[PDB]
Amino acid sequence: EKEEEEEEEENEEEECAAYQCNMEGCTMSFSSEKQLMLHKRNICPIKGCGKNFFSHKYLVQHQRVHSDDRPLKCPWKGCKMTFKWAWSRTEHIRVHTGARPYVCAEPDCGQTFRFVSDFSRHKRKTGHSVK
Amino acid sequence: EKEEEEEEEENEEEECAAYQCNMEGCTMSFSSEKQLMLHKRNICPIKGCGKNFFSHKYLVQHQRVHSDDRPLKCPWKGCKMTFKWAWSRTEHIRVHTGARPYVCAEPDCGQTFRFVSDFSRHKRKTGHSVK
DNA sequence: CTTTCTCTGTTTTGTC
DNA sequence: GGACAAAACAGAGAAA
DNA sequence: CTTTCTCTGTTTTGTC
DNA sequence: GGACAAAACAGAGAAA
Ligand SMILES: [Zn+2]
Ligand SMILES: [Zn+2]
Ligand SMILES: [Zn+2]
Ligand SMILES: [Zn+2]
Ligand SMILES: [Zn+2]
Ligand SMILES: [Zn+2]
Ligand SMILES: [Zn+2]
Ligand SMILES: [Zn+2]
Repeated sequence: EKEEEEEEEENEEEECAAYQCNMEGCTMSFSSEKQLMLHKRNICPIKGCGKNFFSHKYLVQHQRVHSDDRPLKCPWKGCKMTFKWAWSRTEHIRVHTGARPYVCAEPDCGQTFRFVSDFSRHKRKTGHSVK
Repeated sequence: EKEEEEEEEENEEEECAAYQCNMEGCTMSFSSEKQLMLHKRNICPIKGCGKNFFSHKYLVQHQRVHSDDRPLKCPWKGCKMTFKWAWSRTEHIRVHTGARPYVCAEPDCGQTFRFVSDFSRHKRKTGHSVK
């Protein structure tokens, strides 16, 4: 009874693998009943992933980590950098412009930061600009 | 009512965050009720991960991807390579030895392979040594 | 340990 | 209040 | 598209 | 048959 697939039928009810999803405008189809069952409950079925997600709409957006293509480009002349995610692009451009948009509001401290993660870390460590 | 933490008490029942796990010999403690609740049901609570797992015992072994340390070493003289996982080390050593342990059993084909993933792919594409 | 920078799951903001 | 999509955050974490 | 090689969640194997 | 840990697999996927 144990085999590679669920194409040969068991004594159950109307089987032939599975395909399409719905979930209010989900236009994507897994190639298995187990895969679409996971997709339906906000889990990435791709082998090796298996991540839970809060939003079903993001589960579709998540799939780009599994694709090898990088649509977003850096617009600076000699710069070949590419991205899958908009935020990476936004912060990367600062490397060219030199900008340091984040400014600690705590009055003693006057530190500026280029990237938000450095800014979040400064506040988490010092307690500046917090509460 | 919405805040950073669950240290200030609500009107519920015996609260003060959470800590230790059990699950038959799980000697690891999350620093939150939400984190340990996820751990208990085979989900990695670390932020950005959120992967489901089949075995609870592996959930502990999984945590090494989040640590930056690489205990396993390559024993060849000038080779600085290091690993977190035993299988990576085993297959990597073949680069030095030259070995090609995988041999297609299909009679016409006589192809050898160094790494198991190349061997699995050959069989999946050709249907050699399958069924 | 540091600094610099990218990745990505969730939260916040902006427009209707 | 509600969509819903765009942007931003807040970590994780790779590289030097 | 290719080849070469590493990562890691699950399965298989080996020892008791 | 059952532990349980060690090894191996089977993809994914990064690099050239
Ligand atoms: Zn869907
Ligand atoms: Zn995924
Ligand atoms: Zn650039
Ligand atoms: Zn400050
Ligand atoms: Zn546990
Ligand atoms: Zn994890
Ligand atoms: Zn080596
Ligand atoms: Zn073959």
